[PDB]
Amino acid sequence: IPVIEPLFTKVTEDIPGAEGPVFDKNGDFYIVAPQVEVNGKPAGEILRIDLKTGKKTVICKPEVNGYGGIPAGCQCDRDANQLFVADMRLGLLVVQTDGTFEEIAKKDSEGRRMQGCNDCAFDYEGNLWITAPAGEVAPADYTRSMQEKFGSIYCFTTDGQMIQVDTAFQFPNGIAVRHMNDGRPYQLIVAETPTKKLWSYDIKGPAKIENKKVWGHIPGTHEGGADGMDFDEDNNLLVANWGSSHIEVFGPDGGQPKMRIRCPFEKPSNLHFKPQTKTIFVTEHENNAVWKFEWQRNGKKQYCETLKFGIF
Ligand SMILES: [Ca+2]
Ligand SMILES: [Ca+2]
Repeated sequence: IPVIEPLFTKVTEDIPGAEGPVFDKNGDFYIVAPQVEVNGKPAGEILRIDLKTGKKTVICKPEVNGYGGIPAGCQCDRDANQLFVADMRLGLLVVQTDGTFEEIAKKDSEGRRMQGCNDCAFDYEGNLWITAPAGEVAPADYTRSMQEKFGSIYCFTTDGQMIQVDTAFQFPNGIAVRHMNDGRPYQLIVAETPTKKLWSYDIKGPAKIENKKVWGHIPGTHEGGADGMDFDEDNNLLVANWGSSHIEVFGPDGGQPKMRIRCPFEKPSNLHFKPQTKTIFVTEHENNAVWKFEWQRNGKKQYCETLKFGIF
């Protein structure tokens, strides 16, 4: 398996458990610091990073009734410049640029208590696919599916329903949506960290997934595995293999990685392309920092880059 060693450039530092890299509609960059604590309790933060200086600004420190959040993954909305943030303690949050936020759900479409989420992915239809490796959201005692199979997958639809689409995952983590060339969502990829597997489903419609399959295999016997992921314009899936020092590159058909990217650190967490460029911003937990490197091509357009009223 060929390995490339592109130059990694420092972006920002000292961000506890750096995760959820994301760009909004104005090209602003954001990162989440899920591991920030205040007296042993969760006090996670959502930060805006100045790309010119690397200076950090905490725009939101979500807390619902005294229970601080553990924000872990982000996606930018299209019809409004707002962030949908997966929180391991609070579920799904919608965060504005001014720093205000709203907690989307305490319960799913079935009246079942919501589970703490880790990452999410918008499909071109506007539906949000979310991974939920944690147990029930606050006030319930914090638990996570690293050992037991209680991790779930949700789909927050356009009509506002929080639908649980699957369960029994051992820490579902990264998530991405594969689209047909005409923009139709047709395949969902879900990372299951400890088991070193990438799972796939055929998306038949909003919140409708079928034919669960072990799509790809993550290298290594190290503690960790597939964390964050994202597609490039040619539909190759780059996955952060936490603990391996590499970001794995999968072809459209999955299986074994067709290339690996060596990072000058052991714990790559999440990654995100900068709109209209080959630049991939990567968060890592060895030093708890953010980096950037040039990939072989542009990233797949995120939902926020598409046009609602576009003709073509
Ligand atoms: Ca993650
Ligand atoms: Ca991403």
